[PDB]
Amino acid sequence: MIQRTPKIQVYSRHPAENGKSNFLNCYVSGFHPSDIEVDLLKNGERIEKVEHSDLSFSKDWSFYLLYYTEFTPTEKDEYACRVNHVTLSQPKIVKWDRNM
Repeated sequence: MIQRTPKIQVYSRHPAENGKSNFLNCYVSGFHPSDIEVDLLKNGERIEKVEHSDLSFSKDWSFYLLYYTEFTPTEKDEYACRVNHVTLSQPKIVKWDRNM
């Protein structure tokens, strides 16, 4: 058996073909086993509509998830990624740095 804690990155991107749109991304990387729970949060509340959830693996024991959706941030709103995994005794919450 092998288990690996995910690395978690939270960041925003504008698609270059449509630069006015903005996407909030979580990249949850290098984890094993593949069982996982991942949410985007807005002011502590789970975002129910997340448009994209893309899972892949490299080696048979390394999984990668890109979880992202369109959003319109304002400076009053706080966003975060919340991940649960067997390697994490408590849910891990990674705040979005608004300059990233």
